[PDB]
Amino acid sequence: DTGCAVSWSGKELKCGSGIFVIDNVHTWTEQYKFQPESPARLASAILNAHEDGVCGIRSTTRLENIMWKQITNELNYVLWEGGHDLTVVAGDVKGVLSKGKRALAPPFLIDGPDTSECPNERRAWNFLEVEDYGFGMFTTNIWMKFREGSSEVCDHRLMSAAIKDQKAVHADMGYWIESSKNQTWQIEKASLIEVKTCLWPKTHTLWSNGVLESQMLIPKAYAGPFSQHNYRQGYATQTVGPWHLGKLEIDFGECPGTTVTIQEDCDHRGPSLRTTTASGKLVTQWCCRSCTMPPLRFLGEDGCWYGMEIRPLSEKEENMVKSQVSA
Amino acid sequence: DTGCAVSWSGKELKCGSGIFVIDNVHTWTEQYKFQPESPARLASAILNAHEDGVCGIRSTTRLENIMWKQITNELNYVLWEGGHDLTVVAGDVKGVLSKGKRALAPPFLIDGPDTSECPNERRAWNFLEVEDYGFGMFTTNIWMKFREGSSEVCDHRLMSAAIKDQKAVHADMGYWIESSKNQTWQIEKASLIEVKTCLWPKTHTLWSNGVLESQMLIPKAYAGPFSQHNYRQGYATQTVGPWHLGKLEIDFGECPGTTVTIQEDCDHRGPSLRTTTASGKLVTQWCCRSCTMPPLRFLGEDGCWYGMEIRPLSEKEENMVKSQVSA
Amino acid sequence: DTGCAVSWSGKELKCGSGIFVIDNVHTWTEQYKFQPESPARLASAILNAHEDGVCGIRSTTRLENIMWKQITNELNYVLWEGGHDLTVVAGDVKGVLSKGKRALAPPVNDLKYSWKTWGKAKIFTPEAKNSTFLIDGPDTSECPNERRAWNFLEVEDYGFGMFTTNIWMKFREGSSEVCDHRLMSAAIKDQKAVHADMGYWIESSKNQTWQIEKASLIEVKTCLWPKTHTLWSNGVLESQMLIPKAYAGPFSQHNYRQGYATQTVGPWHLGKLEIDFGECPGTTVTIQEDCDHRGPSLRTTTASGKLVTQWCCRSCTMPPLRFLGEDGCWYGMEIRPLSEKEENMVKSQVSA
Amino acid sequence: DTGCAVSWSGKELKCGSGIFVIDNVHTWTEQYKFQPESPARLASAILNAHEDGVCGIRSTTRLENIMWKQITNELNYVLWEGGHDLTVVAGDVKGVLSKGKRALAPPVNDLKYSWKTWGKAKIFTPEAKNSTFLIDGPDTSECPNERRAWNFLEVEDYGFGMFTTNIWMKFREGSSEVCDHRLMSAAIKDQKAVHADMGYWIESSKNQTWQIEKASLIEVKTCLWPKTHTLWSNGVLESQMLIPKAYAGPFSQHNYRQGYATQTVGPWHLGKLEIDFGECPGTTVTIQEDCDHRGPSLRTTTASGKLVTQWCCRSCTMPPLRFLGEDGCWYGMEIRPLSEKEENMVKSQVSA
Amino acid sequence: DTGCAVSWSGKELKCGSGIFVIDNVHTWTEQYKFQPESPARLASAILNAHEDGVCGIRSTTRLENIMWKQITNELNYVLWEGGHDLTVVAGDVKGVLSKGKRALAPPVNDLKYSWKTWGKAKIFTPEAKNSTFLIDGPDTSECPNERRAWNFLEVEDYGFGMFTTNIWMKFREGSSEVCDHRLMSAAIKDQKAVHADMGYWIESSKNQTWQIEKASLIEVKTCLWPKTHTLWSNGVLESQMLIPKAYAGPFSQHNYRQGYATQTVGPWHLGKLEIDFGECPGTTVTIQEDCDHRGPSLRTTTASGKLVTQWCCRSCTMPPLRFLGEDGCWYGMEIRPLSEKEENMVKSQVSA
Amino acid sequence: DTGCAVSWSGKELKCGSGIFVIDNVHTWTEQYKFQPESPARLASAILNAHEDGVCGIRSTTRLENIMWKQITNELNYVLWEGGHDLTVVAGDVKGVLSKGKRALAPPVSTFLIDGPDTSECPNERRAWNFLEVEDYGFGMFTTNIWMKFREGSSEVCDHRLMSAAIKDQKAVHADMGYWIESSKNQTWQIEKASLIEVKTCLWPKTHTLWSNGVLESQMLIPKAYAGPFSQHNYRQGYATQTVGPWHLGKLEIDFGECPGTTVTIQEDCDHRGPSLRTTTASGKLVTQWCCRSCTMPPLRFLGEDGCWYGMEIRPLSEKEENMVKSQVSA
Repeated sequence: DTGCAVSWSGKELKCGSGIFVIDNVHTWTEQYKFQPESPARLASAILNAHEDGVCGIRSTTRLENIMWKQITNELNYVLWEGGHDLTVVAGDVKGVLSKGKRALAPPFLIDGPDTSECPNERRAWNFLEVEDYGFGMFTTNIWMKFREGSSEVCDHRLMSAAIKDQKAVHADMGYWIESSKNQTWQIEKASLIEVKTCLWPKTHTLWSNGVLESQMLIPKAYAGPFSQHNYRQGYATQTVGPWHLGKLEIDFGECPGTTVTIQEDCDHRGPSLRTTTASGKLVTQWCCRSCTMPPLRFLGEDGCWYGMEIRPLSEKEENMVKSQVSA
Repeated sequence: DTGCAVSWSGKELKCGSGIFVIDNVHTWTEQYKFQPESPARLASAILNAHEDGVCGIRSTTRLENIMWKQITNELNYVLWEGGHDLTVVAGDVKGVLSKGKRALAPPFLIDGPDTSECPNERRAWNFLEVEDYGFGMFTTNIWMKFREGSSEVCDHRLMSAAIKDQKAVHADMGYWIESSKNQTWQIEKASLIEVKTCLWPKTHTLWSNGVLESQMLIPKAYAGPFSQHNYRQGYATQTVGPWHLGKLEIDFGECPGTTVTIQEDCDHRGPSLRTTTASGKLVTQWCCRSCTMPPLRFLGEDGCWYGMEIRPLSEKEENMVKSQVSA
Repeated sequence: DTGCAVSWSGKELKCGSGIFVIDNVHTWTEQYKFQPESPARLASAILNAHEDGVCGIRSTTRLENIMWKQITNELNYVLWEGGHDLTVVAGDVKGVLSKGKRALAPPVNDLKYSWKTWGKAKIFTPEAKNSTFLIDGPDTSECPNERRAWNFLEVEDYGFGMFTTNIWMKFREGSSEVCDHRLMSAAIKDQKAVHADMGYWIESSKNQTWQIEKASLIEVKTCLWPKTHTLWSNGVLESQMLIPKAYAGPFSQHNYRQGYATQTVGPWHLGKLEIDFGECPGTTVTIQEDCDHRGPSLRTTTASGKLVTQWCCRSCTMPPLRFLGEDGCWYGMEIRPLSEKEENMVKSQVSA
Repeated sequence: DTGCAVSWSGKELKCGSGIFVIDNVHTWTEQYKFQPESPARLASAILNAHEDGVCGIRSTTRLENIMWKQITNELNYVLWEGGHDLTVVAGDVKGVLSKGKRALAPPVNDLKYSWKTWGKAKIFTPEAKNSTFLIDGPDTSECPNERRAWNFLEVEDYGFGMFTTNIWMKFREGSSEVCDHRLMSAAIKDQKAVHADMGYWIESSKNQTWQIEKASLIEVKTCLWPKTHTLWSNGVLESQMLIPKAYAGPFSQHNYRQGYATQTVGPWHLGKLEIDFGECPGTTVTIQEDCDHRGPSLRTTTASGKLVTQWCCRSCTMPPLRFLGEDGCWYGMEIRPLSEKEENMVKSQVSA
Repeated sequence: DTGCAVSWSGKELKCGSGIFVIDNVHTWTEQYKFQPESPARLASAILNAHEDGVCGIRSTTRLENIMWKQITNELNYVLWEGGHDLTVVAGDVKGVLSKGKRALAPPVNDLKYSWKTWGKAKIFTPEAKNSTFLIDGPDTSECPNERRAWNFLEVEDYGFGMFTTNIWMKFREGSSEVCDHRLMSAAIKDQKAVHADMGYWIESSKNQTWQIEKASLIEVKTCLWPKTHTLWSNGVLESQMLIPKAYAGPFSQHNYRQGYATQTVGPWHLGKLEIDFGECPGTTVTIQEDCDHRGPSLRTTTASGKLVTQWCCRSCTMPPLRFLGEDGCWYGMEIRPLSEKEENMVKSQVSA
Repeated sequence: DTGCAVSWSGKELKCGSGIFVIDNVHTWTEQYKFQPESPARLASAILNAHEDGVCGIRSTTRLENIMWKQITNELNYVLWEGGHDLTVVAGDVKGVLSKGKRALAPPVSTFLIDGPDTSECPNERRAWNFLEVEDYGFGMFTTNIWMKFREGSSEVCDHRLMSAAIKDQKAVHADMGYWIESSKNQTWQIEKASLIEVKTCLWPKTHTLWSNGVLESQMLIPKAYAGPFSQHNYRQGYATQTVGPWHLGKLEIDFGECPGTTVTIQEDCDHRGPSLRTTTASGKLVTQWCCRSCTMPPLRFLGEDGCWYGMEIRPLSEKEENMVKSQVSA
């Protein structure tokens, strides 16, 4: 990568050759697009998979559900060409991109809700692999292929990680986790356009030694890096965080029109709650036992949430908005 | 770091925001210049250390030596204005940058050849740290300051690391260690302008878990990353390599006129040997027990060196140039 | 601003930090995009304005009309799903951006809507309810400018990117007639000045005297240029500004040309304009003391289509003031026709 | 100025053509070089001035003093080659760049010389004495400032390059107290303004109000800032400008800070300065009504070497105004010491 | 052209002022875009030409075909609103851009209209009435090339921008068979030469001799390369230019190769080409004295898919000349096959 | 080359790959440095040249004189170790770079390197144009060029250091010491020229634009002074300037009026003749000149010692006997 870039402070301009890790969540251009292996090959894979007894697939990335929705009509036309008694529908997914326990062997509900006629316990998932990139400036494709065997680790050809001076980052096409040092290394921001379930490979992780699986702010089950940069002092793993929203924004600030204070006689740690009631009233009193300020805050689409270690003070959690993931 | 950069393939020009890790071991111009604090503090500290029982300092990087040789005259002038009987001699660096055992506290031969009159056990080392960065495009300055404590770890504000697709790198002002994926994550090349002895911080290290201190080609003693990218198949730690040459260019290949054949029977592991004898005869046949081709190849001021596994089968060790470092 | 540039003469390349004032009229890229607050806030504000008696909205910038046009459908959908009797109609801007006399107050106790962003699956509400909130359009009598809202938005931050960048707007806390200062700029260096804006680009230079030389106007505003963004704004007479103060002209002495006065009755009814000093194709102007006084601006092509060749001014300076538009070529108030019977020529529609 | 730049937030990359005002105090490269008229013309002008009664020259900028300390040997050689008694002496700048009251006129009857460029390793003509021409130097009585030449050079054109660039000078056609406008700049955009020249950098910003925030001065001048290069020049009161009008301070309302008045007795004798708002290391300032009136600026350390810890202000606004000089840290004219006593401290060496 | 560039070896960086000849064939994204004069003028010219016998237009470059195809709608709008019946159809280009014998003359009068730009006031214009003005298209017989316009436009000036720039075209005053010099380039430095164009990129180099090394054509013109833009244009024989003069080949000694002559019967019917010296995949070429005479170029693969492997040349110098078209890999006129015979293989459509 | 550049009008910023011809007279950096082969080969070559008659050498470019000055000291402390009685004497360049009729050969009572015109070692026994480039250094803040011996005699300048480019309506013929600019204003003709030195070799025709149909009596810069053999080297109304102020060295050819002087077009004037200066020997300015069939603005030569006119512009209100003329071979 040969080019120039101004520093974060904006007082120097440096040119040379190296590795340039670019934010792909804020693309500055058109979003990437996946390309299938072959039109007929995917049809044969679907045929022999449904012969093997699978009722569809689950998308691992939000850039693959788009491809499936694009090519479902052509695939169904190819199916009807051979007189096959099978139908494929490309649904939509909002929230966590749930994990399927099956795969797609090389040579039928796609995505959608938690249908009881096709449980996730036998639906294919995480069977693609990048093999080429291409060219272009305002638009670039991605050519995908099949995976040879079982793997629950996210594809590493779309990921990145870098550190320089006092600022690290763990980036892929749907995640952007930022870290910085102010007397200690801790996470400061995290922009999530999707919620995955595959594992972050340890070959693309900084500071991967001596990490407890309970200290990671982003849980290991939600493609959180196995790093000590994925850590905030005074908090624990947000297993029951508002991960059902889909798009999230992890920030350490204050939700508008609300105050948080530190009290020793506070409630314990449990499911996360929203700063608004079931009807639309605003709660303005919260407290934590041992948290550090500013408090953890998930800026969702429907409102503004807090972490698992923060509890309301002028409201009762019996009648509030509470996270729906393993409550 | 906002800017634009052309990709490795050269068919794509991508612009955006992120982190740009640039090669300083190979930059168009001298990009950085260490700048001291003041001629007063750096004279009172030197004097107080002199009555404290030290006889000099060892430089940690090859820019600190230039910094000392650029202000030794001002230090002498200030000290002589202070009315004392102390003289600082700003020497040079010969090969490896050995470490001292003392330090300078914030409120006299410097560098030079190893002299028993002023041993390393009575000498300071690694007492400076980065305070801020400067402005500019070609002649940026870096500001130094004293360390409150003591540490064997290198300064983390001068180091970097990045990974994208299948390409890793660990970089600082004098190191450029590249890695790549070809059926395995293993080292590809290295370019060492200097040879340090501090420890690479684990906050700037990719893939830091499950690492044994016997597989890293660059030893932990000589500031080699504690990473699994610092690895090559069939080799081990190069503790008796040509680290006395200073500048080095590690690469995998074959020097002209030579040939390596792998045979368990080959001589066991031993110190590295140059490809030319003292007279200048070109040895044209080597062997290794369990290495892997292409073989390890150190290139410096002496032309060609091989690793600790590539032994000569058509030559004896009676007249061979061997590594200066002893075990 | 950190970057590099090549000087006006083209023989130097300087890199550093400072302020870079870029021509946004000739953008080199795609235009900026105004992004409003939220479907719930705007719908509540419009509903409360209609309750108060506000009849409509007059746009302040040509970039705001596009935002209103793109959000009108979502506003109508929200106003219908809320169970209200109101429909929003967005027109088009033709000519001068007229000035309203009212404003929208910030909304309290906002309405209810699903998302926070703009753009989702919706339905087309029927054009009905017998109560319309007109946005822009022609000058009518059922909805006069005395009951229309004007200049009630302001920037709260900028976006990111190089080709397409978004600008996020909010509500003004008070009421003012001054243009928003977060979209304006001005610079001077050596012997060249500029007063920039999103739709204004006034150029000035020194040739034995500081005076205006060029002006590109892709819109005709009616707010006031803030004096914090004005160069050389002391001892300024309102009768000498080439661009009138009532059309967002800078209150500066760089907005001046020798021999000319304020162009109050110029061809401002066109919208887009290109002010420059030269000769229209096929015409000539001569200095004559017997020429009559100044009046409304006139076009060099009559209604039928013939060309007027001979012109003369009284005490103007050459080259003459010239306006370029889609209609044709115009002259300033001081240049008068000498050859074609001025009771036979097209004149400016601006009030005399 | 065609080029590319990134915004202050670093989130945008905007390319285009306009005016780029770059910092030259922190110039990222080598400084500009001033190139005079010619060895024959300067000698003629100096001889005519000496005949008229001008005893010396007082510089206006540091870049001109560097120019004068580079051509003295060639000027002396040219003077000696004509066969007349005069010796040119070049001094140094120590403090404020004072001002003279005479000037050098464009000389007719040019002297005799063959070369045009400067510098060919000439000989050192021995000082003839009995007649001297002093340039800069300490303030003496033999050649007082009332009989010195000042502000008689101006730019004619810039040079070329990226690192080393030359500026070509020429004699003025008259006498003026205003600084040369071809070395000055000013810009504003969004909520950031700046007034810049070759030795000044006055940055201003908006935070609930427009006021000065920083000022880097590597020289102290005495000419007047031209009002053609000044933003917001109306309604300016000379008693409210932070940087005084007598020290080339802009006649602008951006050159203003709330709670402070003009700093006429500030530490200008130092030369290089750094105006900032904050507390000097180890000191505290409290706003209490029982405080002394204004007075000369004082240093935080006594001449013995003791640091005064407590200071008090009457009606100013925090953070306090603070000057950064070569020797130490200074306060403004409103911050009075209550810990120590004024009479036992170092005050401003400038006259009241 | 002030800017910085990295040398050929990539180990350096140089900045300065001069002329930068940039490749417009492999340039990421399209960088230039033709702009016509006006809808009213073009329709008037079309009428005044159809009144004289002209029944179509042949394009000169492939950037003009795009302009014709994107502006052929407002022309029909003007013709339909004028009342006079005439329809314009814009086809595509096949192979070589053939040459016409007519030209559009500038209009004397004009047709009434209300716009000076393109992209407004169109419905469908649903009228043809068998009075067709055919722009480009296939080689028909109703309107032959002997009665069809060609090479009547020239560049007025260039536009502004970084990624896409507009080129403003205007009508020529007189007929000419030479290509427009204002869109061409040529540069030589050290041992590298190039003859650049909007669709041509011809490279030359020295390695013991000055001869062509690599050409890259995305179109095949028929005008003449001007000699003012040609390097080393003396002592040139028309029988030795590798690219023929009739195909806009430079009249230069850099357009030369040892052992080869003019390729008049080469594969010039493929449009895009890549002239190189080497072997098509899976073929061997040798030199034998008993080979037959010269002939048309032949593709390596028969229509059935038979890859001929044995080829020979009588006086050529290896590596052999080859063409890389869309269909397959070709050879030059001097390379005849030892296997098969020129009776059951595809020849070159170009013939006399 | 690969990079970005802003066009002449300043309205565009085009990036890509191609050939960038850069002005080397106005370098933006420090000038190139010639580097010889080795301190031993040159000594053998000069010794063998002095053996058979060659009494000296003449420089071809201004950059070769610098190299000879830098290397002569090492070349003279190598001539006494072998006992050979020969001491090389360096020198400076003033005026044109005169030609030589000999040439050193690759190696297997004084030597004069440049200087004034001395009958002790005439140009007919002086080597000239025997060095050529082998590779470059082309970058920032420093540049080096490595030279090597030339095989055969040649009167053509070394083509490695030359360039030429044309785009749109502007052409240029560049060099390490030449910068000739052409432009199209209703016709193609020369516009400017910045000769930091005057050479006497021939401009190669491989680096020349529009080389067909060229007359040797119309080239404004003569072909004997390394003028391009092109039709861009032409100005209407003027012929070849065989007798001009070439003895100055540095020149700047431009078209205009020298300060305080006026030139008109009348037919009652003297015919073509040597170029004259605008000031007399005493230093009195002349204000009236006239040309027979020239075109305006008039041809003007700018030197370090004054301002000159072309051969077709003669004075009228003064007598040429009191004027300083060009000191070249008429």
